[PDB]
Amino acid sequence: GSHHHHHHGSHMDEKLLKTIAESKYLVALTGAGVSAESGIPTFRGKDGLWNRYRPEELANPQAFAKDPEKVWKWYAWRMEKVFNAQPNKAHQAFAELERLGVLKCLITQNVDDLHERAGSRNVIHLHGSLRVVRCTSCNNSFEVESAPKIPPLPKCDKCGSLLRPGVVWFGEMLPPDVLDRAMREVERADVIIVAGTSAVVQPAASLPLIVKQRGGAIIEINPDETPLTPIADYSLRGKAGEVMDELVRHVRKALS
Amino acid sequence: DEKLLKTIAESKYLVALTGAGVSAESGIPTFRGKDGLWNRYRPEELANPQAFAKDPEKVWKWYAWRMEKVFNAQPNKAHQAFAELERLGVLKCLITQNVDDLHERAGSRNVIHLHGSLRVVRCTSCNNSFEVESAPKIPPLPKCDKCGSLLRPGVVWFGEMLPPDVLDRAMREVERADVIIVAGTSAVVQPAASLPLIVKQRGGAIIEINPDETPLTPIADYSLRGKAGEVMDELVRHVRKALS
Ligand SMILES: NC(=O)c1ccc[n+]([C@@H]2O[C@H](COP(=O)([O-])OP(=O)(O)OC[C@H]3O[C@@H](n4cnc5c(N)ncnc54)[C@H](O)[C@@H]3O)[C@@H](O)[C@H]2O)c1
Ligand SMILES: NC(=O)c1ccc[n+]([C@@H]2O[C@H](COP(=O)([O-])OP(=O)(O)OC[C@H]3O[C@@H](n4cnc5c(N)ncnc54)[C@H](O)[C@@H]3O)[C@@H](O)[C@H]2O)c1
Ligand SMILES: [Zn+2]
Ligand SMILES: [Zn+2]
Repeated sequence: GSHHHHHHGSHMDEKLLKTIAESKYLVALTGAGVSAESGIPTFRGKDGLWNRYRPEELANPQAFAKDPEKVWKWYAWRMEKVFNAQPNKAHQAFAELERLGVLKCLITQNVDDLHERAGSRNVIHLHGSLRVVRCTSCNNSFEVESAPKIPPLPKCDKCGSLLRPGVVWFGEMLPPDVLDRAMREVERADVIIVAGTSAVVQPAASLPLIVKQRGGAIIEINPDETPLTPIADYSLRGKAGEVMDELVRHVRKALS
Repeated sequence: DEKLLKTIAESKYLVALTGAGVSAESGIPTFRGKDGLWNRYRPEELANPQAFAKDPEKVWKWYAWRMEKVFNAQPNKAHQAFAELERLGVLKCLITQNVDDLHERAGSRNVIHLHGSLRVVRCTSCNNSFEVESAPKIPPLPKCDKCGSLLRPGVVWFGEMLPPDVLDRAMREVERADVIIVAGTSAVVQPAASLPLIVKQRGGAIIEINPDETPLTPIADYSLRGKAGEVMDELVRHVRKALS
């Protein structure tokens, strides 16, 4: 509260750089903001296509069950834009930090494939991916090179059923193995960069808490303050592209 | 022969069912009770989920060997002949028990794979599935990029259900055809051996192409004791001339 202020560093000072450079097991958690600079806007409450629905009204199993064509029209639109988008400076910076051996694992809530395309090897998709198309009925699953044309609904060539985007919607359990991996990674982390996320959607929002409780540091990068700020050792108000870019440069120099 | 040729040329909906024998002339021998590699087991003992579970390396080694041979083989005159028959609008659909890709590589468009394909590999844990261009080197067991788990050949082993939609489509083609060419199959393995019966029971004809007689022979309207390669090559030429 106003009588319970917790203060955090707000600059790229030497202590911050020292915390990242000297970390023994640094990980990252990214949200949609990390791709905003690649041409993929955060939804800010509107579906972005028809602009009459909150995203949650479409990224939902009930909604999909009720109107597969509408939900698929939305995802094919998202897919095409993501597939044609390019990794930004943030994506590249995360890949770089991993190349440098500092970043151990990147957990992302994003369903885009920009971290991979930037070169990040160790990525956990907490909420699935737009690259994956899977069956609603059997276990058939595969990756696509392009968005499907939705005049006809995509159907599984194994069981004939309706295929769906390989993402996790609200009301759906995350894949157990994926969740397990994410937990073990943060239970192992001494430092965590949390960039481009509103820090409200669970359980992703809680991952930084685990690092915190085990004595690790939290480094938040967001142009906005979030429910996580009060517990962040550092909260930097800026775009992930500019901030991560500056961050990796300095870490790069100091790491030599 | 003249009636044989006519039955084909005048068919309203001809389909085909092929087995290991239509790929023999491509350098991919039928197993004849042996694995063809160690020549120590029946193929049924390797293309088995229990065998895979018990010894993944041995089964993968067998499939890697099969893959390399398949990927480096060329479609033969039979595959080509079936592709042509489809181009002429005579062959409506080809159903194959083969896990090689020589039919579609020959150009065949409408092909149903009853038993999967060697081109397909999939994760036994996360189920991701994709196609490959080269066979794997088995010093290490093939593993999933997305989850690191053990991959397996995307074929259907004995004891596993056929993909339902695949079984469903093959049944609907046979319950629709008035003629079916059954080539290169010993007509013993089910349910593939039963597909021609459905065509017969609905009044259609069966044209068998096999250098051997099989359990299907007695119900075949025509049985051609020859290699699918030669036989089909001639057949398709006459069918093209007769329709010229
Ligand atoms: N985006 C939505 O509207 C939305 C709506 C419903 C459900 N969901 C689900 O919510 C989950 C979590 O979403 P989220 O937190 O990642 O997205 P979000 O839209 O909730 O938040 C994006 C965050 O990034 C910040 N941001 C904007 N531009 C930035 C930039 N250039 N650099 C850094 N940060 C920037 C924003 O201030 C915000 O905190 C999603 O994975 C999705 O499954 C999303
Ligand atoms: N090949 C095996 O030993 C074997 C053993 C166990 C299980 N399986 C399964 O059995 C299924 C059915 O196998 P199948 O019937 O296709 O193979 P098959 O080995 O049982 O029979 C091949 C058939 O083709 C004939 N043939 C040989 N050369 C030929 C040629 N040039 N032209 C035409 N015919 C020729 C053979 O005389 C024989 O009837 C397979 O898809 C596999 O899943 C195979
Ligand atoms: Zn399915
Ligand atoms: Zn996998």
